[PDB]
Amino acid sequence: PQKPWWEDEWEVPRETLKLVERLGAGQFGEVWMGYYNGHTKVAVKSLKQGSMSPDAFLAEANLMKQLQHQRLVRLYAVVTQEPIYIITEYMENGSLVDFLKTPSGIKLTINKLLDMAAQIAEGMAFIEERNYIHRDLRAANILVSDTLSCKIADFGLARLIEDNEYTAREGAKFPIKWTAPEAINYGTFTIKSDVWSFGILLTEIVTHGRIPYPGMTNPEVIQNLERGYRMVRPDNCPEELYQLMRLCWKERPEDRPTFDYLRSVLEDFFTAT
Ligand SMILES: COc1ccc(N(C(=O)Oc2c(C)cccc2C)c2ccnc(Nc3cc(OC)c(OCCCN4CCN(C)CC4)c(OC)c3)n2)c(OC)c1
Repeated sequence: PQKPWWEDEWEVPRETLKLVERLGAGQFGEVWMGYYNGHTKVAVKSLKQGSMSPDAFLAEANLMKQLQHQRLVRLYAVVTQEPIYIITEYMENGSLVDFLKTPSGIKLTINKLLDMAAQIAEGMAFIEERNYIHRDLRAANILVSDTLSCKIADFGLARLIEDNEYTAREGAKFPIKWTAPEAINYGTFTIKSDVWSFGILLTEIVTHGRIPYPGMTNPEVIQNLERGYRMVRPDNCPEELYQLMRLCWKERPEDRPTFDYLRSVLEDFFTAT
């Protein structure tokens, strides 16, 4: 189990926090931009009581206590006496999917998009090496800093893997366009499932946040994939990159490359441009 709150180094008195601006509001709670001890800017997630189990809520906080890296949004603190809060490192420019649509994002050069792509792969390489999987890898869950660097966020579905794979529930449902076939079909996820999602994420980067598989419904996406087709070349997408995306979408999970490999290639692509 976890150390008791009176011993957990992560526990902080609720008095230390002040919620300032609401970033998101959902069925299970809200997320706010706030301040820790006045001067430190942070993000605070609050649990809407009754919406879900506190155990269920704090589970991702506990995983984040275990998974730490410069490229992953860092757990800052936790308040475990109701109401419950999960506090994290703050990212000024929000989600990558949103940032890419702003005046600043629209002007990003392909070189910078490749840089960011490599930054993301760098973080996944760490997750990969530590025997974890994300399962929710998408531009929506990549946050951007004030210095235009990227970090992986939302470890809600993230899981420590005991021996290569994790099996989800038969009732658990996932985003069709972002999830690997084997995961949608048998609920089985592996780091290779994340590699597939990364491919999809790449299309999000080069299209400045467009929804993958343009003009296609989910039934259509699934049917086309089974025929051997893959997403159509996005407008204005370097061919080298399109081909890297294809590696991420190979039929056999084992045939897809590692995240470290993806990182190296993207870094070469970046240094070139
Ligand atoms: C669902 O919203 C989300 C809200 C917050 C977070 N989140 C986080 O880590 O949440 C979290 C915590 C704290 C603990 C456990 C698990 C999770 C997910 C988080 C953590 C650190 N920085 C930021 N900055 C941010 C600044 C910003 O702005 C400064 C912004 O934009 C908000 C406004 C965007 N909207 C876009 C559409 N329209 C223009 C209205 C504004 C952002 O939006 C993405 C984000 N967000 C999400 O991370 C996935 C999604």
